[PDB]
Amino acid sequence: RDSEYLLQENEPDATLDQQLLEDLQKKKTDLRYIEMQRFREKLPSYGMQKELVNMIDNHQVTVISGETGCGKTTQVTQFILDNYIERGKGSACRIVCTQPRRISAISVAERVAAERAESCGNGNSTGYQIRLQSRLPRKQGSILYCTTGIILQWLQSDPHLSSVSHIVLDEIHERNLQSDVLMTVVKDLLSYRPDLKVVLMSATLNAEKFSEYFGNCPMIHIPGFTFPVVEYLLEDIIEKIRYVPEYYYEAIYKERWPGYLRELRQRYSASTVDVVEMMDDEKVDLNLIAALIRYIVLEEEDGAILVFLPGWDNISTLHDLLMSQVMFKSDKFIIIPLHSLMPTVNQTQVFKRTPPGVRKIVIATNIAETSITIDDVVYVIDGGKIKETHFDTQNNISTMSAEWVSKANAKQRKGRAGRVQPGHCYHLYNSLRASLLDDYQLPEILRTPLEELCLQIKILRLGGIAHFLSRLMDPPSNEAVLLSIKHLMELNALDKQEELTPLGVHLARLPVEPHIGKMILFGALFCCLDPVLTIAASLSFKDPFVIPLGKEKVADARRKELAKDTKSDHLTVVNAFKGWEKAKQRGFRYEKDYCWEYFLSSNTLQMLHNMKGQFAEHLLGAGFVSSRNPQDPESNINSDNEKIIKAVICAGLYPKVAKIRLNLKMVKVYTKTDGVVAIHPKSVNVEQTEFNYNWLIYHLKMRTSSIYLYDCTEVSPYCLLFFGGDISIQKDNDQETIAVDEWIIFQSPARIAHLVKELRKELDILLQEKIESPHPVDWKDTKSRDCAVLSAIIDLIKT
Ligand SMILES: Nc1ncnc2c1ncn2[C@@H]1O[C@H](COP(=O)(O)OP(=O)(O)O)[C@@H](O)[C@H]1O
Ligand code: BEF
Ligand SMILES: [Mg+2]
Repeated sequence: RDSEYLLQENEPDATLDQQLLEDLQKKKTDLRYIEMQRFREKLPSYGMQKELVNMIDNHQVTVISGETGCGKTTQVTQFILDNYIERGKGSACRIVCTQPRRISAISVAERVAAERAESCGNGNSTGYQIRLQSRLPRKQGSILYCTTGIILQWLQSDPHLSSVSHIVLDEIHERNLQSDVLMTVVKDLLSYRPDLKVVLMSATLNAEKFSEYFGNCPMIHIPGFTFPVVEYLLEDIIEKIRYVPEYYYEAIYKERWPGYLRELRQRYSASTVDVVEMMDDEKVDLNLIAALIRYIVLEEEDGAILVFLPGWDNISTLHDLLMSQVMFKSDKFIIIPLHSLMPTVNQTQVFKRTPPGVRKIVIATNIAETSITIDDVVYVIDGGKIKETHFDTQNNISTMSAEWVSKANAKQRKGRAGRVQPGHCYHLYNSLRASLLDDYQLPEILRTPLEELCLQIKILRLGGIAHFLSRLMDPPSNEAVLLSIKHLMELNALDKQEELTPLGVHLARLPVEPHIGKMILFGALFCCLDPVLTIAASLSFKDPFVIPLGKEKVADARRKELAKDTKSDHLTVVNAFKGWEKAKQRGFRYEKDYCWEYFLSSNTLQMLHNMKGQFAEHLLGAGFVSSRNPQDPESNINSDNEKIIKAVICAGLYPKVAKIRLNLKMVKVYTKTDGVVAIHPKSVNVEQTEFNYNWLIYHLKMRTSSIYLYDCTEVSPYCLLFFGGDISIQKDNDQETIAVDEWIIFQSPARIAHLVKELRKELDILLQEKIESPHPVDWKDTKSRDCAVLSAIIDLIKT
C-alpha cells in the first residue's frame, strides 16, 4: 500500500553507478541545472558540504543544527546522494527523510526535484510518499521525503527498514507523539542495523540532549544565515503603526509589570505605553493584526504576509475582518487560510506564485511554522499563541486552549521569512512576556491522553510497555499510562491480559483517538458511514451550533426543531449538516439564510465536511471502505436507520454512559464515574421528561462545578450490552436480570447474554480475518459469513 518503496530491495550495481555518474556530468551542462546550482552555492550548507558528508560517513548517528533556512532539509539529502554518485557508488543510496506534515513532505520534495532539474517522482532521483498519495522516485540512488507517520506504518511491514541506507529524522524540535515513538524505535534499531546511517536535524534544538540520548553521538552546527530578519515586539508594533484599540510565572509577570511600564515610558511614547497597559493577554488581538496588515500593505514594500493564529475560529474571524474592508475586497489581494483539516490540494495553493500586482496574505495555524518555504513571504505576523492540548492526571479531563508561544515556535515562525530574501517578523507579545516564555513546548507525550501512545507501542510488538517507556527521551508518568490501559480495556481494544484484540489492531491503524476510531470503524462495517462521519467530525473539532447573546430562546427552539424525535444531540448535528448540504444545492444566498435561520456556522460546517473526507481516507487505507467518498452508496445502505446509527455512536462512546431516573416531572442523571450529573442547557434533552430508554451516551463533560453533559443521546440497553464491558447474569430467585459492568442493569432474558457473548466472538473472528488482508464488507452478498455476523448484531440492536 503505502509501503511500496520500503519493500523494495537495496540492490546496488556498478552499471547504474556509471549511469548516475554520467547523468550528473550531463546535468552540469544543462542551463536549468546550472542556474539552480548557482542558488545552492549561496546557501550556508554548501560550505559545509564536505564536512557534513565526511561526518555522516564516519558516524552512525549525527545531530545537525543550523539557522532556519540555512539548507538542512533540502541539501543534506542531496549531499549524501551526490557524494555517492561522484564516488561511483550512487546506486547504494536509499535516503529517506521525514517531515512532520504532509505539506512539508510534498513541497520539499518538489523543491529538491526542481533543484536537480527533474520532475518530482516519475522514477527520477527525488520523490515523496504520504498517506494514499506518492510520487515515487527510482529504485536505487534516490531520495524520498515522507511523513513520520509513514515510517511508523512501515515498521509494521519491516521493523528493520532493511532497504533504507540513510534515514534523516528532520524537524525533531516538533516533539509530537509519533516523532518520539519513531525516535525511540530508531535508537533501538541502531545495533540491529550497523549499516544504517541516522541524521538528526533541527534549527531550534537542545542538541546536547539529543546527542546524549544517542550515545553521545557527534554534533555539527551549520554556521551562517541566509537572509536577515528584523524582529518586532508588541511595543515596537504599537510604536510603529500608532495603534489605538477602538501558573506561578504569571505572579512574576504581575510583580514586574509596574516597573516594566515605568522603564517603558523612557523608551517609547506615552500613547503606546498606555496601549501596552490595556492589551489583553487572554486572546490574540485580531484588530491589532488587521491594523498591522493595513500598515504593511499601505506603507511597506512588496511581499507576502504570513499570519500565525491559534485555531480555525481566529483564522475565519480575521478573514471576515479583512474582507469586510473595501481595500481587501479588491483583487489586489489573495487571502489564503491554512488549516491542517484542509484537503492537501487546498494546502498547496499557498506555494503558487501571485501576479506582480497582487499581495498574498496567508492566515495559518502552526501547520505552516516549520520546514515549508513560501516564496514571496517577507512579513511574518506572530500572534504569539498556539493551540495546545493539556491533560490532568487527577481527573480524566483534557482541554485544548490557546497558550503562550515558546521561544522555539517563535524562532520557527520568524524562520518562515529570511529564506529567499530579507524579511520582518512581528511578535504580538511585549518584552516582559518574552523574558518569561519557555525555551520549548512540553513534548506532547507529557500533556495528552496516552491511548494512542499505548496502541502504537502494542502494534509494533516492541515488548512490554514498561520497558519502552523507560527508553523514551521524555517518559510519561506510569499513572497516566495505566489510565490509558484502563480506557483501552473498556474500549475492548485490549483484552484482560493487556494484549491487542482484533479490534485494537484496526484502531491502532487509524491515526485518531480510539474513541473516534471505533466509531468510524463500525460506521463502515454497518454501512452508515456518512451520518457517523458527520457525528465523529463534530465530536472532534466542534459542533456547528452557535448561540448569540440574548438569542438563547430562539436558538434552543431551532435545535429542538432539527432534532425531531431522535432525542439525540448527535443526530441533531446530522440533520443540521444534511439540511446545510441541501441548502448549498439550492444556492449560495439560500445557504446563508439556512445557517442564519438555525444559528449554524458555515465555516464550522465546511470544516466538518473536510474532516469527513479525511476520516474516509483513513478507512480507505485501513481497507474498511472502497472509496474516499463519505457518501459512497457501498457504505451507506443503512445510513437512514436511526437505530443502527445510534448503536455505532454507542460503539464509540462507551463507556461514557449515563443512567436516567424519573420520579412521578423530575429527571435525574447519573454516570457512575462522577455520580449525579446535569444536562448542559445547549443540549436538546434538557427539558426532556419522556424517554424511550433510561440510558444516555455522551462524549463531552464540563465542570463547571456540577458535571454537565454537553452532548447526549438516548440509547437502547441492547447497544450497551453488545459494545459494553463484562456481562453477568444476576439471579434474584424471584427473577433474573442482565448486567453490563455491574451497574448497567436492566430486565432482559438471560439467554441474550449468551447470544452477545457468541456474537462478540464472531465479530472478533471477522476483524481477525480482516487483519491480514482488509476488504470492505460486501453488503450486497445476502448469503455471506461477514454479513450474517453483522446482520445478527444489527437484528440484536433493533430488537
Ligand atoms: N520552494 C522554494 N522556492 C525557492 N527557494 C526555496 C524553496 N524551498 C527552499 N528554498 C531555499 O532553499 C533554502 C534551504 O531551505 P531548507 O533546506 O528547508 O532550510 P532548513 O532545512 O535549514 O530550514 C531556503 O533558505 C530557501 O531560500
Ligand atoms: F530550519 Be528550517 F527552517 F527547516
Ligand atoms: Mg528544515
